[PDB]
Amino acid sequence: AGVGTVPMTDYGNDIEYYGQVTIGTPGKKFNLDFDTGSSDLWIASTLCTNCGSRQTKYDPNQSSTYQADGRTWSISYGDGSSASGILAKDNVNLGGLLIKGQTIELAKREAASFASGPNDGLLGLGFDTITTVRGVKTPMDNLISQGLISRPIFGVYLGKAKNGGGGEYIFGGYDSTKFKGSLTTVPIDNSRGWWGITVDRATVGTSTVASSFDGILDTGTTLLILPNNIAASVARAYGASDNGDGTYTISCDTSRFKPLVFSINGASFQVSPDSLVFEEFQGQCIAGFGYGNWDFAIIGDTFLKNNYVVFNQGVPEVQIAPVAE
Repeated sequence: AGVGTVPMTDYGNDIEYYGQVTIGTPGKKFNLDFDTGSSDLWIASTLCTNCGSRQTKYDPNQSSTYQADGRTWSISYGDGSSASGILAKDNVNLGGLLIKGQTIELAKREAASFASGPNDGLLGLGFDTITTVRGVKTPMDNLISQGLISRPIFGVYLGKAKNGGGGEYIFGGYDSTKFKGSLTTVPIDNSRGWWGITVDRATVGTSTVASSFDGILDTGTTLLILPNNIAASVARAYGASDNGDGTYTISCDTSRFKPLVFSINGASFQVSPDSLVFEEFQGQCIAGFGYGNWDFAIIGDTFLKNNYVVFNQGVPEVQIAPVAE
């Protein structure tokens, strides 16, 4: 693949997407979840006492460029999962771009959800204002300062399991074969460390199910999580029923459903009818949208797998366009 290009693997029915990253010297390949919702780069290590036997573990002794660090780290994600350990320093190769002396976080303990997951850790693509340890420069920070990318951007394509899955991140550029039409520029509010945008309105058919609301572009979240009232409004438009756990039960037959259309900065972006159904279990389908007790929306994979996004950390801003398919 081209320079800075990292092919992604689609896990399950668009649950999450991970890519290979080489760490250390000579180095081992790790499968990391690329998460724009966090800013820590942590991986399972041989110091971990409750990690999965299926995960590839970083071994300090096997890297000639390992450098000890006396600091510890601890992180707790929204979905309740967590991990903790010690910091370290080593080289990280991202799609051919060798970041030297990147601060990496070695897990000594991780939640069962991680031990049973398909990845060996996470690569945080959020802003450095939310790194769990103050003073830690993120991979994007270092790609920029070390001159590995000429433009402070990364293009993101997330495929659909129904179309063969896959996906691809391009650091320092983007691929126009992945989207149709012109890209629309959208300003980003990074005041909270996330890629926050404003959605002007949401419609289903001729019905305006929601007015302007704020949300964050989170590749680390599977569903489109909307604030209580907005989620209920959308649910009524599709006749979905509340499961009482933040998710909805929706008809498995999406042939009759109209797409959920978001109006952003004057352009229309949608969640296709097929994307309205996340998973089917024993004849029952769970909706691609859910609800949380937040005042803002978490715009996850359900939306991203339908729209190509170019993240620009420098401005900051994003450029969006409907995916080609």
